[PDB]
Amino acid sequence: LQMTDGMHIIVEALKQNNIDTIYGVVGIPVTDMARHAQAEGIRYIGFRHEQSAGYAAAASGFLTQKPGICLTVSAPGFLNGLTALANATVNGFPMIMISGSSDRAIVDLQQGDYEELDQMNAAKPYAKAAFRVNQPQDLGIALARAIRVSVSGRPGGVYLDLPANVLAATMEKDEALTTIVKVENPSPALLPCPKSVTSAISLLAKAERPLIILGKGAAYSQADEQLREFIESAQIPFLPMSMAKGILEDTHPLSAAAARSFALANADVVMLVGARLNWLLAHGKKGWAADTQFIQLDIEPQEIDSNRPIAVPVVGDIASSMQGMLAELKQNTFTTPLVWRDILNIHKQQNAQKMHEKLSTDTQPLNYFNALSAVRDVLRENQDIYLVNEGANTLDNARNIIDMYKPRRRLDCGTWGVMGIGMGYAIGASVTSGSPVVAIEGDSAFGFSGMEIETICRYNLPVTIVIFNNGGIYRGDGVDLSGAGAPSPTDLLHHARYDKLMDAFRGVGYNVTTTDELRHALTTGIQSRKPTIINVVIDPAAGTE
Amino acid sequence: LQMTDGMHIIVEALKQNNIDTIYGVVGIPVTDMARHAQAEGIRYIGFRHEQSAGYAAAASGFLTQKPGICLTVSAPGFLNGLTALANATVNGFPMIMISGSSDRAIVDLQQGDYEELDQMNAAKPYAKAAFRVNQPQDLGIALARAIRVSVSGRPGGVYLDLPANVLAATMEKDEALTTIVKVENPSPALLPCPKSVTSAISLLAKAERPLIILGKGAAYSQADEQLREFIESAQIPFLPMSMAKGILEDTHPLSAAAARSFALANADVVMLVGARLNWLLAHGKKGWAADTQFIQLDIEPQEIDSNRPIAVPVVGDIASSMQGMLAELKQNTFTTPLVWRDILNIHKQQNAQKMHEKLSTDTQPLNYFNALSAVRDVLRENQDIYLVNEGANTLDNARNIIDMYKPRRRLDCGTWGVMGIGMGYAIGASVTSGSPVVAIEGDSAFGFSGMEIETICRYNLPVTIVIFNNGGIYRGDGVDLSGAGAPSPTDLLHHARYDKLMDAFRGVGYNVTTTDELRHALTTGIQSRKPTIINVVIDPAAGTE
Amino acid sequence: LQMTDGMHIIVEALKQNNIDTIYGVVGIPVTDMARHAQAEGIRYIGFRHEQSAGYAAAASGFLTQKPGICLTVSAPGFLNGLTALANATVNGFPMIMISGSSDRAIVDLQQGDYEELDQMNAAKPYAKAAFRVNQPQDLGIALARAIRVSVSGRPGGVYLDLPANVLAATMEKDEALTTIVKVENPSPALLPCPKSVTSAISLLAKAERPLIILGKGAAYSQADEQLREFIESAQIPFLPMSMAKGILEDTHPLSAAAARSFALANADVVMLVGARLNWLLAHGKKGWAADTQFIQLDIEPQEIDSNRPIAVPVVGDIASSMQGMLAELKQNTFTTPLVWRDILNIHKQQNAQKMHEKLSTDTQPLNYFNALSAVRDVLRENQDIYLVNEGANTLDNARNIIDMYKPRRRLDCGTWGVMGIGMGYAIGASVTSGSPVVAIEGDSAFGFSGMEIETICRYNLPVTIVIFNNGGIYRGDGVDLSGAGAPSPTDLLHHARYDKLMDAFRGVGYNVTTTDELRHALTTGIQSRKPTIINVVIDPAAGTESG
Ligand SMILES: Cc1ncc(C[n+]2csc(CCOP(=O)(O)OP(=O)(O)O)c2C)c(N)n1
Ligand SMILES: Cc1ncc(C[n+]2csc(CCOP(=O)(O)OP(=O)(O)O)c2C)c(N)n1
Ligand SMILES: Cc1ncc(C[n+]2csc(CCOP(=O)(O)OP(=O)(O)O)c2C)c(N)n1
Ligand SMILES: [Mg+2]
Ligand SMILES: [Mg+2]
Ligand SMILES: [Mg+2]
Repeated sequence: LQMTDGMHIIVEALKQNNIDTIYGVVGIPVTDMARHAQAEGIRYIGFRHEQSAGYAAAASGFLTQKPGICLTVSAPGFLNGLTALANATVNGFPMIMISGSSDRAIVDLQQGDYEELDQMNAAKPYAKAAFRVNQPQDLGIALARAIRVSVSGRPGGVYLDLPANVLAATMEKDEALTTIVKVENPSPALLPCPKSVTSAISLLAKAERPLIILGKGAAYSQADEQLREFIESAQIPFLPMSMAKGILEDTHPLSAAAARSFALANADVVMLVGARLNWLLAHGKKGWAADTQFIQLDIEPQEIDSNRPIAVPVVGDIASSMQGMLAELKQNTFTTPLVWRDILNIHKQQNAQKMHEKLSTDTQPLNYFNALSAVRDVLRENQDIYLVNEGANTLDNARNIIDMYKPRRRLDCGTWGVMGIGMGYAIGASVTSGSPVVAIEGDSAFGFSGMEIETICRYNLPVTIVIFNNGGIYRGDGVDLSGAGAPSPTDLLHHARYDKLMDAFRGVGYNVTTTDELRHALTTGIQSRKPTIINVVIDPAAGTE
Repeated sequence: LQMTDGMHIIVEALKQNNIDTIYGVVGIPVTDMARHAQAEGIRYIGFRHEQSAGYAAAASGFLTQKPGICLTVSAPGFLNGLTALANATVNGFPMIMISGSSDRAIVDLQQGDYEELDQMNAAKPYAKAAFRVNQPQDLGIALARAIRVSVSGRPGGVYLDLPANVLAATMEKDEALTTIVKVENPSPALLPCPKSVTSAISLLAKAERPLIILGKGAAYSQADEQLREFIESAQIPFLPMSMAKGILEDTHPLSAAAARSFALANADVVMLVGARLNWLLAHGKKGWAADTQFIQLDIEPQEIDSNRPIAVPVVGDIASSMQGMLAELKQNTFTTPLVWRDILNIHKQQNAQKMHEKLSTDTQPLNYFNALSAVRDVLRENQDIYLVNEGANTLDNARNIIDMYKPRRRLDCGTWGVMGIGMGYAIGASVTSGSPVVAIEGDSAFGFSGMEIETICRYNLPVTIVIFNNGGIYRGDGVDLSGAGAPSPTDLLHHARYDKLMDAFRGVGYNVTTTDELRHALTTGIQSRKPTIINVVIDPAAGTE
Repeated sequence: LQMTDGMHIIVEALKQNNIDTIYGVVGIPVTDMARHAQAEGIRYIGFRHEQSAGYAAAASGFLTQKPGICLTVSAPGFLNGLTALANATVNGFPMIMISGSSDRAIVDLQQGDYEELDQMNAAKPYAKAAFRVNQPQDLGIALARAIRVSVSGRPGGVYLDLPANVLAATMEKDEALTTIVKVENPSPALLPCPKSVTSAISLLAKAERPLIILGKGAAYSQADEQLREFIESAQIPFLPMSMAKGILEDTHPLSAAAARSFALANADVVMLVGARLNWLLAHGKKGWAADTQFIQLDIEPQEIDSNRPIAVPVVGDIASSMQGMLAELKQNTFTTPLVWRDILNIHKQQNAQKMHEKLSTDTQPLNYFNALSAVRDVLRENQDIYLVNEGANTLDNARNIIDMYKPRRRLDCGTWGVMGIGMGYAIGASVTSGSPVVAIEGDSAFGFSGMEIETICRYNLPVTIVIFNNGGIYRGDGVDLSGAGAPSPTDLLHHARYDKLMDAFRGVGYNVTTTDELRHALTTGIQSRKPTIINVVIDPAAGTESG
């Protein structure tokens, strides 16, 4: 009798389901598991804080449609991981957080166990599902569920709880192998009702001023060719939400991004593609026509009529829907009014002109617009990068200024406006892709995951971090209104040199005060493939609050 | 009619309740509140991550018996703060986390608000209470409750939710002033049943081998003189739990710490003073006599019989209890058997001898024992510091080796074994005391709150950070068992120089490889009162897992 | 080697802790547990629905200060009992609900087990603590905690989860006996700050118009003699809340009940004794002087400053605080001003006279006032009874009109205004005391637990149920506003005869349309000690609608 244990079973389950990376922080009881997973050919990436590890996991699920794996220990590590699990769920990114937990009997009586918490029920409100495995023969089915749940419907976080004892529990090795489940097709296609598809084309054909909105669901769907084809056939102006930038290149002629306010105020029929009417679209109220009619393509029927009533729900998975939308268009082709495209273009150009003047006008110190014009100069010549971006002014201005050329290349604060996602998204993106990453970081944003620069160095990841050091949150020029001369609630240290942090870890730092310095430092950064911080001196007074 | 708003009301409530510091991270909707609080003479301390701010708040409540105040924004900031609120509750440290929340009507319908979450119900499982204020006329009563709840019973975290709209809501300034509540005596004395006090002395008088255990509740109580007096009158050997070190100096003759295992294995009557029989005392099972009888002084009746049956519960607040224990002793004095004190001392000395040999034996590279012998050399000559300590080996060895001379001077990982508490406890301790802090940090532990070094610099706090750089979690010598040469799950960067991090922020760094270097670097550190990192090179193989 | 199992251990643990009654409803996996508990001398009371079993447990807790035991099966049984656990925690009544649950491994993975629900987490929001026991050797200590938690602080419900596997799990009998825990003094006395006590007496001694308020915390504490001596010594007028009626008799010359709103509107110093400034006291807001100063005796510091700022908190158990208050009074005596007592008495008199016209005036049909005057005349002669009461007009009028003479004899809708406590309360009160119970029930109220009349007949309990049948919720005279002639939302069947329900179970029914018939039926009911229903024909227009 050859015998095995839960730890070995779970690692084998992960292997057969083609998990090739784990993002984590170890400690009791999970160290041996991570060692063995690595032993078994799984890439283990160890972080300085579990939050970043969970952010890396979610980033990777967003890029692949395969759930990223976050590994943590019991209560204090689990809780740090839980904050990233929550954010994955909110954003619709698939991931599974696997955490050690303590002794079920002790925790159930609340006697004060090591790292005691009911982790399973603690995760429930933040996860699509929360599963706990008490028997090693159930590990494989439990992972099967975790995988399916994480990628079906609107994708999200799943919590898988592994009590210390299930990892130690033994079974016959042969029988164990029969309990392992390899999931085929974890999220099947769900096709819309044909009649809703035909109503959708019909209402679009009757539209005087149609607009398509592409959200993260559109991006996640990988239906890039189908979307382009639909948009181009009917010449329908579209707006990309932040992380849908690049499905079609941002400089595409049908992009209404440069006159977004005007487009939303005037469109008479709006077609949401995996985009919620949440605060990011002002709930379809402020800045919109009183009378807009909506078509909505969403995988999740519970999202329909969440905010404004939806004339044409088109419920099913987005690729499937666009397949059928395409076929129905071919049977009943139309072209969007030229006058609409034309009035759009009029606004687009006035706005690009005003932008251009801000972008080409040099200043000392640098502001957000000339600084980002410099970044854009370099990124135009380096189109195969991933862009991670977080902050306030640093976020809004980079979103508007940096164009994306390819789909699923932008990672940012997201639906909850989280400061802290940059390092982890940077690591998840580069581990997943093997490509360089540029992280354009506000200086407050940066400090929420800063220590992860050590991890970037430890794994020799090609990430260049560009910090917009304006000396604080929004602006660097706050004053202590007491007359006591203390830093104001929004000030960070006057003239901090973030590029130096890298000295500690044998990585590259540049300090940049001008666009020419910035251009050089950022080009070298990317082309070197070395971990790098670029500290960018930004006028403390360039930001708005 | 002079009019005021919720923001102004809440700041005034905080002022009248003698809140003089707020630890926080701002953003929407709380920036204006922090600015005004600072305007009104409240010291605002702004962090890089809310977790550290909440740790600072809890540290300050532990030292003062006054709840520390943690201020955050809505969902993503609230969630980061929640992880420190949870830890305060677990440890029995008073604090109030005040967070902005969004629009109640939008969140209640789950329509996708800005930073949407039911923060109130999210905090419930981690807090003594969670309150939400919808009317500005209720702000003062709500803060009154927050304060009382946080400090009564076993102290803990309280969540106070302030929707964006209550901060904007206006009322007549004069009437507003009548709605503000100044709490007098937030936690009244609770005196034990006289009969339980007399049973307690009685069972102690009959004891052959009595032992007292002092927990964090004993420490928090500030009953230092009463405890010393009781222990010395009856000559009762005591053990200090980690953060009760220093109530009586650690070198006190009645301290059984150097033969802790023996003391617990043999004591026949154990008197718990604000110490739980949780995992930290192995639940009163493994390493204890089959037949130990317990006396327990605890403020919380729900803690009695949690683990082992308790012969003599003494329920009431600890100062009150020790008052009555003292009076009853005087009426019925006894002395602990000399033979017990003597056998204890026999073990104590054998153990101090073995320790001494590890401590005085020089090595290259340094190990935990000679390194800490060096720290202890410096701390003997600098007794007015606060000691923050976290890690694994760094934690266990510093606990055993560094003596405390005064009460409530040690801050560490605590009941949940949290890596990440060091910077925040360091900042909370120095802001609260005005004294220097020495943080003895494992290198994994450090990276959970590292970025807070900027904050230490921004406020020019006298904190010296001593990092035990063994190159990883527990040990620095892990190997990738795949044969791929990747860092093992436990390795951090080979030879990272954490002292350099300080360059970024205009603070002091030392690298130390020997005890003489360490001694010099640490003395200068403290006496300079400058923010400092000491990177200490530790044999990667000195630790145990 | 003699073996035992979890089921045997928990029963022994109950026995050693002096549990002598369990209220429940059996089924998988607890039927054998109940059988064996009964075999071991524990009295088993089985119900038609678990919520009444849970209501009976919490009544038994309030009466005795020993947690009542409610037993249920898994998910659907559990959830019914949980509604009653909720009510106990809200009212401050100690009880423990012990529920069987299913297989931990299956429920943890949400595979659709038999009766699947994480019952422990389900109970958490409604209970002082929720515990779950996985190992048989942990059963005794789990019960010890449940007991201590249920009775310490402000008492409340505790949930104790017994997975089917733990009940069947075996261990050696001798080793098993060593893991049983007998709790001595589960709620220790907690003594107030003596400074609080001296400040309280001094504020009372400065008051021009002091008022004591007795809450159900005062009734639960069992400090009847200390509260009475304190009140009578300084001659402080007192208001009893509903379930505090009778600590001192309601006819006591110092009761301000007959002038409640005057008393609250005009007192300058008010001493709350286990009484919360919650909605039953209008939060200390509406109907109170603008600057009332409060002294508050409560065991729970969390309750202080909940609503109004409290001038003098006196935190500790009510018996110990009253012991300190009396000793401080004896050192520093004072007598409430005669003028305040005399002016209260003038208002009590105006109100008492208004109430007397209503009570004494005959009507056909009967109304609440003359019907209850007849009930009061009967109850004055039977001061050993327990009074259960619920409904709306039926509750408020009985509460004002039926005087209590002894403490802890009145049981009602309580803090959450629950309809459906009536039969549970009647059963727990009679089983607990051995005494007759009279339940004065609104007809809508009764229907929430009416099938428990079979339980009452099964155990031959001395319960007389008097239903004020006005044909509806508040009133029986509603009309369908659409014109279709359907019953209105507040109507119940016109002229239902609830007295006839008892023929199913060999109980006694009376139907009564007059005060003389009511008086006779109710007297015969009480004396008979037989399960009885009295259907009282009340005017459908007599009631007012709350809101
Ligand atoms: C975890 C978290 N904490 C706090 C906030 C509130 N918040 C919004 S923006 C921001 C930082 C803004 O400054 P910065 O990143 O430096 O960019 P800048 O505006 O200065 O370019 C913060 C802390 C948040 N969104 N997330
Ligand atoms: C937030 C959190 N994450 C993970 C753990 C698990 N854990 C225990 S010790 C430890 C770090 C141990 O190494 P280190 O701090 O460097 O001290 P050393 O043993 O090397 O001296 C970790 C991550 C924890 N307790 N808390
Ligand atoms: C469990 C529950 N359901 C509903 C209510 C709402 N409610 C208040 S009083 C009442 C019944 C009133 O009628 P009745 O009991 O017949 O008294 P009457 O006023 O007619 O004498 C109800 C159902 C409640 N309080 N509890
Ligand atoms: Mg900034
Ligand atoms: Mg280390
Ligand atoms: Mg009725």
